[PDB]
Amino acid sequence: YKLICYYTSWSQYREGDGSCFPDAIDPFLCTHVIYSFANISNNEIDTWEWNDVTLYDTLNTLKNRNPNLKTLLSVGGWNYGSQRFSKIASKTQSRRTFIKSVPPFLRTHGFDGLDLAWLWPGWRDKRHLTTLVKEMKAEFVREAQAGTEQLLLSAAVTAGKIAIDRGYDIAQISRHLDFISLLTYDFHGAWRQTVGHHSPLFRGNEDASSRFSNADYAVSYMLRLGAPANKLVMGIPTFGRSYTLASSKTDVGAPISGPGIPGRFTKWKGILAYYEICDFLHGATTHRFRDQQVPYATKGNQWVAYDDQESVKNKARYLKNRQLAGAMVWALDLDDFRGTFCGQNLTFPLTSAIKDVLARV
Ligand SMILES: *[C@@H]1O[C@H](CO)[C@@H](O[C@@H]2O[C@H](CO)[C@@H](O)[C@H](O)[C@H]2NC(C)=O)[C@H](O)[C@H]1NC(C)=O
Repeated sequence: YKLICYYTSWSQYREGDGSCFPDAIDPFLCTHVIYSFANISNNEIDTWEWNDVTLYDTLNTLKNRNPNLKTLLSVGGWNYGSQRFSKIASKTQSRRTFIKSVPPFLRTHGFDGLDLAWLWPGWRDKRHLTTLVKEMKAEFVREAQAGTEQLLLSAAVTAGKIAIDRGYDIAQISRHLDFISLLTYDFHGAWRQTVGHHSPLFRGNEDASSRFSNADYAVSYMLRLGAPANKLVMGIPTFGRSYTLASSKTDVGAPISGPGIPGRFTKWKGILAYYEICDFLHGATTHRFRDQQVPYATKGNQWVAYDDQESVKNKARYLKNRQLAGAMVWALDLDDFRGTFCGQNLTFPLTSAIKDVLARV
């Protein structure tokens, strides 16, 4: 099994226990840790926050404890516009400078591969990733003739029908990537005004349109597109999405006035870290959609759509049955990495649950 576990750079600024450095990360836990994004400046990869060079050394030493543990840097992200990305891989001047620019960098810092997080390319881009990604690997195969372990190249891909079709030539980009992470917690989110679960496993026999919106379809689709089994990694949320209810209506179908308040540690509108959610559950009403096989919680005006131990194992089982390459956990820093908020003295409750399913077979 492969268990790619992202780590986000900025989680360091969370106050108190919220704060998480390459420190709290178990070296034996996942197989691949990906430092969440980098930046680009003067068409040459570059760091993002100020002390990255150090965090790049905190994280990469975990490998001294687990010689098999592989690390990766991701380029792109939410806070990195498509425009800047789309402007780099169409002007072959800018594309080839950026390429040549990263093997050295990744080497210098001990990263074993690069992970492209071009957050959703447009229909005018499908042609451009294709060759950006393509020859990135021509470079990587070339650098490897220097007598060293070939750098790895992977991509984070959206999981929405429309989103995939629009800007991804999966069939061809699958034969140059080492693995693909399916953002399979990409289905409901923020707000055309109904309460919904962002990462459903199955359909929910209840509504018809938006079958497209679930992990099973996303997965069958990708395989049908031509993406090999042994190269698909199914994304699993370690966080939840919050919603301020607009009405005493709580069952799914209920109105939404807005985004959910922040957690005291996470401080984002509409997002909650699993550890924050564990405290939220105290005094709550827990629910679970039987077919999508995922839970949600409500307290006061707040409505939370999230994943707990079993919902995540269930996914883990699904992943194993179709014979995928492995699982992906969005943010190690959104799990209970301190393992002090969620009752059981277990640390990284969620990411372990997956591991367990992926391990006892
Ligand atoms: C990412 O790299 C860019 C490269 O210029 C850094 O620069 C800013 O972005 C605009 C767009 O070109 C520039 O015109 C401004 O001069 C810059 N603004 C700032 C805040 O200095 C950018 O800072 C890098 N990103 C991070 C956060 O690491």
